Amino acid sequence: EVPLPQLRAYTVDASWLQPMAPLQIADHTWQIGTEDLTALLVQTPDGAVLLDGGMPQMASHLLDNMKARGVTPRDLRLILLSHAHADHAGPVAELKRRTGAKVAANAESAVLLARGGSDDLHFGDGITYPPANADRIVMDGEVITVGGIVFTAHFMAGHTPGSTAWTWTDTRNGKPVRIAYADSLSAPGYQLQGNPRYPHLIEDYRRSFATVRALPCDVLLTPHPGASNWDYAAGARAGAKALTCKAYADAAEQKFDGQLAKETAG
Amino acid sequence: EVPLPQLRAYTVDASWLQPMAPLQIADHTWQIGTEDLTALLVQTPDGAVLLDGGMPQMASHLLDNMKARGVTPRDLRLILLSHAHADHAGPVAELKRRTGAKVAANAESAVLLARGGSDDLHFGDGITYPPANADRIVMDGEVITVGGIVFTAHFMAGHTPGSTAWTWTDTRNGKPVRIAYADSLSAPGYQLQGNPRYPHLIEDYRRSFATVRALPCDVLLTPHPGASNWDYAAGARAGAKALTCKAYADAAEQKFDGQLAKETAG
Amino acid sequence: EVPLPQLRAYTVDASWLQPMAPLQIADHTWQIGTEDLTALLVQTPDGAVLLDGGMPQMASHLLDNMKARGVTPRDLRLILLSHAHADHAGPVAELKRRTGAKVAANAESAVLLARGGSDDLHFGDGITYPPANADRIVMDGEVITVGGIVFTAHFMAGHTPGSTAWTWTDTRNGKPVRIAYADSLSAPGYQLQGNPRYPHLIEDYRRSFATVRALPCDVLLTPHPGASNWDYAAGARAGAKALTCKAYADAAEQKFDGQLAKETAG
Amino acid sequence: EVPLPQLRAYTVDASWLQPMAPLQIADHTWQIGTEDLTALLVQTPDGAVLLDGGMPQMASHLLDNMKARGVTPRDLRLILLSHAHADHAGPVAELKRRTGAKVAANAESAVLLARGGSDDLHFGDGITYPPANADRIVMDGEVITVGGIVFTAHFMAGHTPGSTAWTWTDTRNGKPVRIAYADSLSAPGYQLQGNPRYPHLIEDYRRSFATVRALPCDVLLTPHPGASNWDYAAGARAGAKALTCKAYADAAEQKFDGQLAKETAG
Ligand SMILES: Cc1ccccc1-c1n[nH]c(=S)n1N
Ligand SMILES: Cc1ccccc1-c1n[nH]c(=S)n1N
Ligand SMILES: Cc1ccccc1-c1n[nH]c(=S)n1N
Ligand SMILES: Cc1ccccc1-c1n[nH]c(=S)n1N
Ligand SMILES: Cc1ccccc1-c1n[nH]c(=S)n1N
Ligand SMILES: Cc1ccccc1-c1n[nH]c(=S)n1N
Ligand SMILES: Cc1ccccc1-c1n[nH]c(=S)n1N
Ligand SMILES: Cc1ccccc1-c1n[nH]c(=S)n1N
Ligand SMILES: [Zn+2]
Ligand SMILES: [Zn+2]
Ligand SMILES: [Zn+2]
Ligand SMILES: [Zn+2]
Ligand SMILES: [Zn+2]
Ligand SMILES: [Zn+2]
Ligand SMILES: [Zn+2]
Ligand SMILES: [Zn+2]
Repeated sequence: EVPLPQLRAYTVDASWLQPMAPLQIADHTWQIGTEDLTALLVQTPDGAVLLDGGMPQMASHLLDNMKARGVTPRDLRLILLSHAHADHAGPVAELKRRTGAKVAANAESAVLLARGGSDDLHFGDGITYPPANADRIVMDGEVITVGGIVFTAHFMAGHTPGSTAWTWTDTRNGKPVRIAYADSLSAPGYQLQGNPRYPHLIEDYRRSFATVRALPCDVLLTPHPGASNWDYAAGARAGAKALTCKAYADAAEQKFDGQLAKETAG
Repeated sequence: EVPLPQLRAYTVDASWLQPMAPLQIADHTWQIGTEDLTALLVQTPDGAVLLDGGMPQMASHLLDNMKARGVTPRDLRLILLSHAHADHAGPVAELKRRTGAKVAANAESAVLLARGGSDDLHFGDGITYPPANADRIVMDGEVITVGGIVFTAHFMAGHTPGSTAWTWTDTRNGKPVRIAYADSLSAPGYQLQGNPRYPHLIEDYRRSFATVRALPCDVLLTPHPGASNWDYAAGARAGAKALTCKAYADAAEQKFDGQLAKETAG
Repeated sequence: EVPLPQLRAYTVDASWLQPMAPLQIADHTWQIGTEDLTALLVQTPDGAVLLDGGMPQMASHLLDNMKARGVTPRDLRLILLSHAHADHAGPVAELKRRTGAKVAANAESAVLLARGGSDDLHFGDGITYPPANADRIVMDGEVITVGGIVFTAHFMAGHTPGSTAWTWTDTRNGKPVRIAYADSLSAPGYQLQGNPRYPHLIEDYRRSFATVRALPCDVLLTPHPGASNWDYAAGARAGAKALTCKAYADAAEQKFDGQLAKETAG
Repeated sequence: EVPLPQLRAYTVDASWLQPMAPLQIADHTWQIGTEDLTALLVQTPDGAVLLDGGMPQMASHLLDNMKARGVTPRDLRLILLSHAHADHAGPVAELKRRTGAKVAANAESAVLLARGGSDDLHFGDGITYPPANADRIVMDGEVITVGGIVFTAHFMAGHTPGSTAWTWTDTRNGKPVRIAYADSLSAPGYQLQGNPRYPHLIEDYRRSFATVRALPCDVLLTPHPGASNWDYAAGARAGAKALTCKAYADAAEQKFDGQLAKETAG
C-alpha cells in the first residue's frame, strides 16, 4: 500500500544561501544578503530601509549584517519587496517580529505575502513561507520617504501580479547615482498563453519590459544578482559587468519571446 | 472649552435606502436592491450569485428579496463587487455571516474590503463599513462560473483602484443578452492631478473609459441606476432609457475632462 | 413609503471628547487622552508605549500630547489595549499609519480589532471603528518589555472576551509604584445569562473580579477614569479619591450581581 | 565555506499519510482521513461538516472520500478543528478553495490558522502550512448547528491555546450516541514550566484534563486514533478498545506529570 507523499521543502543552490559580509553599492546602500540573493540595506539619518530579505532562513544573517553596519533592530523602519515569493520575502514575518520594521507593498504583493505565497498563480502551494501583513499599501508611482531618501514604486506585473521595481537616488563620489532595483522578469515553468489564473499575463510582461527599459537607472540591481550580471563575490569588480535597465529588459524580452515560441511548440 | 467633534455617519438620499421588490432584467438576472442602489441576483441551477449589496443596512432586505425569488441563505454561493465602498459593499460582511456566500474580488478590492473602506485614497475614514475577507482573488479577464453561468472580470481602475466591470450572458425571449455591469466612473471630491496616493489616477481613468467602451454590452447596468439611465421605479420601462456602454463611457469621460479642467482652474 | 434608516454614529458625552494636557501619574507615566477617556503614555529610554487611544477622532490630539512630552511619531514603539471597543481602540489603525507603533494584544482582542469592532458579541455592528492588525499576540501572564519597563498582561475576560489588565512598576519620589491599568468590568445592555454568543459569560466575569482583586496595585487606573474614581480635571487631587483594585473589583461585582438579579426579574 | 541550511519539510510516519476508505462511526459520522489521522465527516440533511483535515497533502483524498459518501464539494458547509497545527488543519485553505466550506474556530485557533502555524509558541516556523481565514469565531460552550446536528465547543487549552473538544449526539441502533472528539493533550518537546510564551501552560493543561474528564462521552475519538486507542485499520473492531474520556484524561495527565518531573530533572 502506498501512502500520500511526504511534503517536500523547496531546495535552492547553495550560493543562494551563502552568507556574505556587507557590500557597499553607494554612499547609503549596501548588499547584505547572500552571494546569490539580494537584500539591500539603505541607511538614513532616520533609520534604515531593507529591500528584500531573501530566503526564510536568512533572518538572523540579515540582522547580523545590519548590526555590522550600525543598524540595531529598533533602527530598521521599513521593508520593501521586489515580489512576494519565498526566495525574496521569505524572512519578512520574522524580521517584523524581531525589529521595528513595517512593510509597504502594493495590494497584489500584500495579498500574496499575507497568504505566505500559498495559492500561487503558477506554483500552487509548492513554495510557501511564513505569512506577513503589510502596514502600508502603495500605488504605482507612489513615493515613500525615510530619513529624506525617497523611494518610488514602479509596478512591473508579470513574474507576480505585484512585482515592483524600486528606484531611489543615492550618491557616490559627490555625484548622484540613480539606483534601480528591478524585479525578476523570469517566468519559471509558467503557462504564458491562455492561463485562466492570469489571462493578460503576456500583455503585462510586455508592459513591464517597457517600464524596466525606461527606469531612472545609473545602476541596476536585481533580486538575483546574475539577472543583471552582478557578481557579489567579485569585490571591487562586483558591479563592473552590470547590465543597464535597457539591456536587462531586452534580454528578458528575448528570453520571454523564446519561451512563448517553445510553449506554442510544446 | 471645545470637545473634539462627534463621529458623523454618512447619510445618503432616501431613494438609495428605499426597498423595492425584485425587478427582472433577464431570464436569470434580477435587481433586488433599493430604488437607487443596484444589487443583482443571478439565479442558476447550482445556487445564486449576488453582484453588490448596496449600503450596510440593506442585508435583511436583500435576504428577504432572495427568499421571494426562491433563494434560501444556503443557496447564495458567491458575492461579486463593483467596488469596495460602503454604498456597494456595505452589507457584505453580514451577508457572509448569514448565508453560504463566499466573496471573489481582485487584490485591490480585497484589501479595501478587508479594512472596511478605512484609509480610503480619497475619503480617508469618512466612509467605513464592516470589514470582510475575500475567498478568491481574481485577475483581470479571469472568469468565475456558477451553475454554468460564466462571469468575466474587466478591471476598470479609477473610482477605486479595484473597480471592476462584470460581464455575463443571460437569455431573454430565446435570445442571448450580453449583460455588462460597469462600475462607477465618478471621482466625487477627488484630487485628480498629482495625487500622491494615486499618481497615475488620470491614466487609469482614461484606460477605464476605453475598457467600458469596449465591453460586450447588449444591456448596461450600473451600481447607481441613474449613471446608466435606468429607473428601477419605472416598471416595464425600467431599462428603456438605458445608455449603451459606449455612451456611458463617453459621458463619464466628458464629465471627467470637465472636472480636470475645473481642478486646474481651482 | 418608508426607506431603511440612515446609519447612526455612536455619540458620547462631550467630556469623553474633551482634550486635556498631559497629566503625570508617575515618573514615566502620563495620562494624555481626554477628560473622560484614558490614554496612558509610558516614556522609556528606548521609546514610548501607549496604553489605549480612546475614541477614533482622538489620534491627532494624542500625537500632539506625545509631541509635548518629547515623543515624536518615530519614538512611539508599542500600543497596548484594555479592550478592542471603539471608545478605547478607536484611533489605533490611524496611530499605526502615522507612527512607528506596533500593537501587542491577546488573540481575542486581535480578532475584534481586525474586524474594527464589527460583529460584536453584544453590540453587533452598532459600534465599529477602523480595523487594525496586531503585530504580536500575547498570552495570559506574558510580559512585554520596552526601554526596560516590563508590562504584564492579566486576562480579565468579560466586558470583552479579550479584556486585559496591564501592570507595570514605575517610580515616584524614589519609591516603586506598582501601577494597575484594569479594564472595564461593565456589561452595558448585555444579556448575561444563557447568552448563546457567550455561554460562560458569568463565570468569566467572576474569575475576572478575582483577577482584578489580586493585581499588584499601588495605583489603579481605568479606561474610564470615573470607574476607579479618578478625576483627570482635578489637577493635584486627580488621583486622590482613586479606588484600590480590591474596591474596584468589589464595586463592579456588586453592580454585576444587581444586573444579574434585574435580568432575572426582566 | 558553509551555506545556511536548506529548509526542511516536516516528515511524518507513513501511516499518518495512508489513505483509507470511509469508516462509519455512527449513523451520520464517518472517519474519512488516513490510517493514523482523523478527519470526521458528519452528514446531515442540510450538507456536511468536516472535523479536521489532517496533513496538507490530504485534500484530494478527503474530497474523494466525501464523493464516495455522496457529499459533493458544494455540499461541504462547515469545517471545525481540534487544533490549528499542520497535521490537523493542513489542508483547510485548499478545502475552502475547492468546496463550499466555511470555517468556525475560536479566536486562538483562528489566529494560528491565519498565520499558517508560523510563530508557534513551541515550534516557531518549524511546522507551517497554508494559512486560512475563519468565517465564524466561537466562544467556549457555544453551539453550531448544521442540518439539525448540534456541535458544542469545549475549550481545552494546552496543546495549543485554542485546542478544542467538539461534542455532538448522533444515533446508532435507534439509540443516541454522545460523541466526544477531544483534542490532543500531548506537549511534544514543550517547555512546560516558566515558558515566557505560555506562562500559565500548566494551569491550562490541568483545567483541560478536568474538561476532557467531564465531556458527554459515550464514544471518544481523537485527532490521532492511537491517543484514544482506536485502530482505524481494524474494521469492525476499529473502536472496540477505545478509551473513555475519563481514561484518556487520566492517562494524559499521568504522562504530563511524568514530563513535568523529567523537565524539572532536566
Ligand atoms: C522557482 C523557485 C523554486 C524554489 C524557490 C523559489 C523559486 C522562485 N520563485 N520566484 C523566483 S525568482 N524563484 N527562484
Ligand atoms: C514592539 C514590537 C511589537 C511587535 C513586533 C515587533 C516590535 C518591535 N519594535 N521594535 C522592535 S526591535 N521590535 N521587536
Ligand atoms: C461619496 C459617498 C458618500 C457617502 C456614502 C458613499 C459615498 C460613495 N462612495 N462611492 C460612491 S459611488 N459613493 N456614493
Ligand atoms: C457554516 C457557516 C459558517 C460561517 C458563516 C456562515 C456559514 C453558513 N453557511 N451557510 C449558511 S446559510 N451559513 N450561515
Ligand atoms: C456602550 C458604548 C456606546 C458607544 C460607544 C462606546 C460604547 C462602549 N463600549 N465599551 C465601552 S466601556 N463603551 N462605553
Ligand atoms: C514606515 C511605516 C510604514 C507604514 C506605517 C507606518 C510607518 C512608520 N514608521 N515610523 C513612522 S513615524 N511611520 N509612519
Ligand atoms: C510534532 C509534529 C511534527 C511534525 C508535524 C506535526 C507535529 C505535530 N503538531 N501537533 C501534533 S499533535 N503533531 N504531531
Ligand atoms: C464560490 C467560491 C468562491 C471561493 C472559494 C470557494 C467557492 C465555492 N463555493 N462552493 C464551491 S464547490 N466552491 N468552490
Ligand atoms: Zn518569484
Ligand atoms: Zn527569486
Ligand atoms: Zn465609490
Ligand atoms: Zn456608489
Ligand atoms: Zn467596551
Ligand atoms: Zn469604554
Ligand atoms: Zn499539534
Ligand atoms: Zn497531531
